[PDB]
Amino acid sequence: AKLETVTLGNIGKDGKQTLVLNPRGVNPTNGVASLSQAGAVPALEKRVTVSVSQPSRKNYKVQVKIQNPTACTANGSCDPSVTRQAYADVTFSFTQYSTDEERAFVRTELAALLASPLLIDAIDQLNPA
Amino acid sequence: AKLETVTLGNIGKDGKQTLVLNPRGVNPTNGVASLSQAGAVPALEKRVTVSVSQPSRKNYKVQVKIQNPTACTANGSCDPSVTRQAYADVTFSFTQYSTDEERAFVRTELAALLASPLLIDAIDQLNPA
Amino acid sequence: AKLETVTLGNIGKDGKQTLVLNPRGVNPTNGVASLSQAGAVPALEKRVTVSVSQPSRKNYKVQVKIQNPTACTANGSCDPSVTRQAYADVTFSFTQYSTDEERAFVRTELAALLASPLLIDAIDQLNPA
Amino acid sequence: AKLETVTLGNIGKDGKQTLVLNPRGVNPTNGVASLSQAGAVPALEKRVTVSVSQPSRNRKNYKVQVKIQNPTACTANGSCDPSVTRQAYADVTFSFTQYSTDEERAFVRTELAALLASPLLIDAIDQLNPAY
Amino acid sequence: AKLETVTLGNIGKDGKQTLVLNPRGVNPTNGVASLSQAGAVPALEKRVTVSVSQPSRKNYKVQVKIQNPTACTANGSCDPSVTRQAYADVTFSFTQYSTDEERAFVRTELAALLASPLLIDAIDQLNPA
Amino acid sequence: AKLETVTLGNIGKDGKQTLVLNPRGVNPTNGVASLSQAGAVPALEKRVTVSVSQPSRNRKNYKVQVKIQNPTACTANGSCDPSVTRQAYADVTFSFTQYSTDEERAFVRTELAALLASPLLIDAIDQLNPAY
Repeated sequence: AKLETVTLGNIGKDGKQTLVLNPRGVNPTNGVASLSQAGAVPALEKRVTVSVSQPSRKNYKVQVKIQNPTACTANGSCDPSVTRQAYADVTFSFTQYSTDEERAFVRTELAALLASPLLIDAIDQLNPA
Repeated sequence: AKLETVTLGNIGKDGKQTLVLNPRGVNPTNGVASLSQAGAVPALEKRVTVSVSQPSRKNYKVQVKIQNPTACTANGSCDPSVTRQAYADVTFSFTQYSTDEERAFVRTELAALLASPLLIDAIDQLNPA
Repeated sequence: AKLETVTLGNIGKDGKQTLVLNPRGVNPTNGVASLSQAGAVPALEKRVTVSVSQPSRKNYKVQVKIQNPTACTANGSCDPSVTRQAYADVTFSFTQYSTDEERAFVRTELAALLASPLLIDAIDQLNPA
Repeated sequence: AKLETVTLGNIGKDGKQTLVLNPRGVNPTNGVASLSQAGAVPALEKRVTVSVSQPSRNRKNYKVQVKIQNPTACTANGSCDPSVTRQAYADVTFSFTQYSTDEERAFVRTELAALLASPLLIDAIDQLNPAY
Repeated sequence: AKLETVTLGNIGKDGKQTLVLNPRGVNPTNGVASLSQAGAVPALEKRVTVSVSQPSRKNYKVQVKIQNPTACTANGSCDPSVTRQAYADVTFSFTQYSTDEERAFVRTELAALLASPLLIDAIDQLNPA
Repeated sequence: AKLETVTLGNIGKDGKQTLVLNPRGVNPTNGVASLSQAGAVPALEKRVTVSVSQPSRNRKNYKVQVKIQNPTACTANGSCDPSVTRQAYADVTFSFTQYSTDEERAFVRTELAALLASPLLIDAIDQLNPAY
């Protein structure tokens, strides 16, 4: 669709957060759209980069990269810097004949594991299975 | 945590689906756990493979691969075969000092985009941004 | 005992089946008896091969192999062919001093697990433990 | 399924026995689950080890493999703690091609679960008489 | 048993401490379970690793390793680092015929020396005997 | 401190036991102290060997190392003097960097002295159940 201010709601371990993402245009060299938090220091922005790569491999590759840096202001300078860069990547794939449901069943599945008690115990605490 | 029957609920484009995933043991050669649908043809099972790779790169890599094949029974044989293999991949990353929140804020974020009107228009229909 | 038409009754996931096995003589090169279904295409017969190997290792090895092929007629040809070959193997073992009970307690045990809710969930659906 | 206390009932040549098997966790190095009798001497326990080996780059076939194992204790010896004299193994290694349907499996289970009670094997195991 | 939040109570030289250890899954390559403090910097976590190695040597080896790092923040940097790594190891052993009591008498013994006035004078102050 | 009769109390799975350990001198070749039960057959004694190894030119870390050892006596045999059948060892090898404070040590002692009584180990030692 058209890039708009995605108001991601109810995020965070407690589930009471917000995250607005202003659009940031489509980098035309690789078709990678981008979003970003309104945080007005553009090396400390929660970035989100969606994209779709049409067959050139014969498979659509919806690829959502998000990226959350953390700012460690304290001691010795004034402008905060980037200490930890907590990436996160999602690279779907779909054969040319992938129906409408066989896709929206991989989306909501991966959108349901990431809230199931198997992953919030395998990401929020890095406990393996 | 411990692998159990993850009863992923309310999936699918319409939002009225279920998907139970019986545990399938931890492949010890690479620490990759696995889940699978109760669908009793084990080349037609909706597979899900979580894993966590401790620092050996100095970054934890929670990597959730899911995989949904589709079965095209009709014409000419009896046992259905695998026609389309609609993959989906998620490879997080976290620096050794990644706090508890800086992780559970990348999980629920990626678990909220995949339900936001930006991706269900960029996956369910492959419309780019 | 003497090979006879073993009328295996109440088989199958539903428990309402029959399976008659006509004797098929004792292959003398290795003492391996054999049974077989009355299905009159002798490359599509549910085979069963019992045997006992006296000490030559100092341990009796009762070894029951059964074997169920499936016939996929719809092909392009007339005579059905063997597509899947669903083996199954049982190799007991008993020390020379194995009493009468210490054997008939390994038989009926293995004959009770294969009907317990631990295996008909670990064979009929390949769910591991 | 989930490992639980499998209360195997009606076992033994006479058919009047019980055998409870407490779960014993999944050895993670090879995915081999394990059960065991409540017999509280852990070198004299009737062990049972189920497992399922998913297709890897060595074979494309599921291998449900149930090993059971019954040792016998010969106390009267000269010592106090009983020892393991005879180790009456028993092995079951199924196999199923990737396309093995639900019935083509539960028909190999209950078959092998019906021979082991048919008058052909309880005369070829309980007495080691071969087939003749 | 099943890994759970072990709430180790009444620890420390004064005896008024707590230490909760969230489970951290069973590393399947070597069967070594793991616990960890809720301290949300996963290179500064009080780790505890239990394990049991079945006969492959003919002796069970219950092996409990615990490990307490200390964080020296004041440095010149922002993210604290690991200065001292105060290990501690316990490797039991038991012959295949080890009864139930002959084990729970080595546990509680070693669990009673470590509180007797012989060791809290040979660990808390490194005074030899 | 000084080796004395350590009267370890409230031991055993039931928690109602005693175990007195008379001192047994410091083997000077390696600085390994030793204790022992008053059981007056000195190949059937519950041994306990503490030691501290100061930093040498092989490692810069104190290594408090407590080995205990409980043999069991199987009299009934054919002979008169009981013999050693099972040798149920147990080992504890701490470690501490030269700058290890007083608390960072007495917090590893009482921790390891609290796990060995927590419901995670008395289910992973008294029954050898691994963690699952």
